[PDB]
Amino acid sequence: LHKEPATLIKAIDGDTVKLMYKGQPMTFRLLLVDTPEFNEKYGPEASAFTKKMVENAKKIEVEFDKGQRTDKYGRGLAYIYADGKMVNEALVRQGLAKVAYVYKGNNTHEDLLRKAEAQAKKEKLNIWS
Ligand SMILES: Cc1cn([C@H]2C[C@H](OP(=O)(O)O)[C@@H](COP(=O)(O)O)O2)c(=O)[nH]c1=O
Ligand SMILES: [Ca+2]
Repeated sequence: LHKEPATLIKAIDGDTVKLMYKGQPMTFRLLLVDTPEFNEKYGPEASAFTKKMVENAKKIEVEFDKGQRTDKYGRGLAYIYADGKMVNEALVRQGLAKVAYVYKGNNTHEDLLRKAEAQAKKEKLNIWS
C-alpha cells in the first residue's frame, strides 16, 4: 500500500471525513472501524476525536487497500493518516471505535487494529468500560 496526499475539507463524524483528493471533494469512510453515531453513547466523543486529529494535522494522507476504493454510497474507502498517525487505529486504541466491516481484499491492517482493540478492551476504555 501507498500513501497519497489529500486536504481536509471538513470533519463529519467519528468514521467519516470530507477530503479534497486529486482535486475533487470526496467523503471518505474509514476502513475497518465503526464509531457510534453522534446520537449514541461515545458518538460525540468519537466525532470530537476524529475532528481534532484531522484539523490539527499538517499533512493528511489517504491510503487505499487492495480491494474496492468506493462504497455503494459513493464514499471513498481508505486508511486516513494525520501527520503519519493512522486515524482508524487511534480510534480503536482509544476505545472510540470497534473493529468492523472486515471484508477480504480490503483487510491489510486488520491484525494491527485488532491489537489496538485488545488493549482498549483490557484497559476497559470508553466503549469497553
Ligand atoms: C466500512 C465499510 C462500509 N461499507 C458499507 C456497509 C454498510 O452499508 P449497508 O448498511 O447499506 O450494508 C455501510 C455502513 O457504514 P456506516 O457505518 O457509515 O453506516 O457502509 C462498505 O461497503 N464497505 C466498507 O468497507
Ligand atoms: Ca458508524
